[PDB]
Amino acid sequence: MVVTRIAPSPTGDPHVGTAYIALFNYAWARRNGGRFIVRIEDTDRARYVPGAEERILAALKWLGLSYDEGPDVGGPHGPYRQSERLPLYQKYAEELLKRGWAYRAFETPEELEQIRKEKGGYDGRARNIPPEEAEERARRGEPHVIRLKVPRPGTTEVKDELRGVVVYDNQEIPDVVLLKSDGYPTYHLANVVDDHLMGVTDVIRAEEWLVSTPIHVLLYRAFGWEAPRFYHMPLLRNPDKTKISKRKSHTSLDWYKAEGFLPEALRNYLCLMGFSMPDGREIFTLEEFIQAFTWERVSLGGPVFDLEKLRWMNGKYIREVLSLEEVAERVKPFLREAGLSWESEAYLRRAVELMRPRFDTLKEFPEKARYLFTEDYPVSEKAQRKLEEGLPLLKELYPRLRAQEEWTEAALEALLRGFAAEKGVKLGQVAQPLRAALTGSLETPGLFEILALLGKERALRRLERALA
RNA sequence: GGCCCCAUCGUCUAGCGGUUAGGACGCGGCCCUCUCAAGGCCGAAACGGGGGUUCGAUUCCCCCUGGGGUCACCA
Ligand SMILES: Nc1ncnc2c1ncn2[C@@H]1O[C@H](COP(=O)([O-])OC[C@@H]([NH3+])CCC(=O)[O-])[C@@H](O)[C@H]1O
Ligand SMILES: [Mg+2]
Repeated sequence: MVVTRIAPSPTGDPHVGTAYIALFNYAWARRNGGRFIVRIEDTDRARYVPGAEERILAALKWLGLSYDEGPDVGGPHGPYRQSERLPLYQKYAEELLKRGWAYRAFETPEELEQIRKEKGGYDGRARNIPPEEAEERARRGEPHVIRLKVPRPGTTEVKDELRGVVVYDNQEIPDVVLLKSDGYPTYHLANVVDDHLMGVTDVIRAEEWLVSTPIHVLLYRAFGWEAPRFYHMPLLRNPDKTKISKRKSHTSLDWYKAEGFLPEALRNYLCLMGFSMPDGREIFTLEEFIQAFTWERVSLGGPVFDLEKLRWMNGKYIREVLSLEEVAERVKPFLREAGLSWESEAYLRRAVELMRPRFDTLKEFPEKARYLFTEDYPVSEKAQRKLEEGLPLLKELYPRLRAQEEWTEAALEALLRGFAAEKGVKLGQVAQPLRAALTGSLETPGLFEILALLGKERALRRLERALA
């Protein structure tokens, strides 16, 4: 069948590039009724960040992805954390040693640096150490690493399903270390061992790994295992076209969640990086994406992540994909965070309804409609000027307002329309200043709905402080 | 610098020999209108350069250029 995986390294914030890749592995697996695996690649104890694992795992679920096997969902080929698989890599490294597909090298990092400075890269000098001597020095406990013994001279063919065949000359392939002197494996060794033991048949990862694939093809040969298919996706880019990074772009998935982007929208935007629906449609569900997925519709250029288009899509989701109620619910955390409270579900729902076409992120809602939940709201200088210019007619309208029994949008409008007419003046000449008094802003939703919202008492009560 | 990948509007992209080279974001205008948005309509905006192949290339091949990646006991 088809078995895919996402192999995040817990070394920092949950990365958007990881979400992007996970997304296509998930679709390919599901599209073929296969299995999507999560394997935590925590082999670099120096860069390992505690708490990073939970964060990427939580973020993948937040985005809407589900995995069939992994650290927290079980699976028949665990552990799904490489740090817990050390004896396994050890065993396989030693097997390569015995097959004469690798050798022990005992150079100190300082020496390797010198070698690199003199000849560039490693010259594979340790291959000249007698096998028995190497084993003896190993038993004595002399620190060392185990390196891949590349067949020299030679050539190595890699097959990328999206770009065709690429033939590397072994002189371009270094005798990479397979097992570090701390007993930990390097990415290359653990990747091939685990992909094979976990049954991965389709390796989908970012293009940054294409050049290292020949190393993997050689490892599969050394172990005598069948290589899986390889699909290298393009790298997400910063505005300047360099691969997306923390200092030039927001690469943390937690940042997106904290900023009020809907996971559904972010995921939908991510699907547009290197992929498109047959009919050009831009808004679609995760399930629709799975069904339409085809490698024929995947484009290879490096896409720049456009925060602006993402915000547009998030606003699109907010007003046309989700229902009023879903938005109302997803807005609560952000109200709380802003220290704002809402009277009841009915009030909140109506407030969200009035602001729906006016906010692209859940975070903008508490910011642009603060005056709807608290008396602690700012009044713009421009709102203040409009308020003063209209004080005279408001003073006159005030009593009419307090005379209104049916405090309804339909009624209030008729009342105001009349007041502006009998005063031989345009509605705006009264609407704008009333808006400023009611909200402290001159950019809000319709006046009648804003006036109606709080109810007679609250409306006039606030109007009074203004006329005061 | 060596090797490898890539190349249509500013950005994401459709196209897969013949099109007025289409859509979307963003940008400009108009409509709508009590403000601001939302929405509708209109508009400006691209095939990097040079050779080929072919009746005919945005599309097929080659070089150049540009961008990206990789040359760690990081992944
Ligand atoms: N800027 C970027 N744009 C697009 N994709 C990006 C990316 N940065 C990382 N990736 C990709 O996300 C996945 C996770 O990467 P990572 O957590 O850095 O470690 C990935 C490696 N541990 C395993 C790679 C593999 O063999 O599949 C990987 O599969 C990697 O390709
Ligand atoms: Mg045009």
